[PDB]
Amino acid sequence: SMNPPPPETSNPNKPKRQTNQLQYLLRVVLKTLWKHQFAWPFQQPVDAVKLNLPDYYKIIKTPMDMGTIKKRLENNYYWNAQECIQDFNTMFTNCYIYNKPGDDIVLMAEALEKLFLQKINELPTEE
Ligand SMILES: O=c1cc(N2CCOCC2)oc2c(-c3ccccc3)cccc12
Repeated sequence: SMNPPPPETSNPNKPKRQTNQLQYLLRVVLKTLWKHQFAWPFQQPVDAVKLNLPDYYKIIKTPMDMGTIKKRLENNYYWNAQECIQDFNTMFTNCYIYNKPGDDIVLMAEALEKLFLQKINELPTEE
């Protein structure tokens, strides 16, 4: 069994921009989610080999996790906040697609998403 390569986190051809919104996404949003008691499964890509989930990457074709998001924020991969917000949403929706309502991992994702949306409500206006 094999895992796919992780999502891209470095590309010198992709234009980059540091914005106050992206800085908030790293300093407030990512940091707040990372320390939550339910963050740990989401801090790195799903290792479907070690978890014995051989169909995972047959169902989830846009993998995303907060370890990748952290790297993208810390390595200035993004042009805008919407790209980063989309990554968080991809992570949550993957979990809801692959698993059943009320499953433990779904409850964990939902707790993180509730917190994420609360933080997004305070996203600062662009400079
Ligand atoms: O969608 C997912 C399904 C699961 N699975 C299926 C249910 O049993 C446990 C493994 O695991 C996930 C994990 C994870 C769970 C436990 C340990 C490490 C990572 C992290 C992110 C998403 C998923």
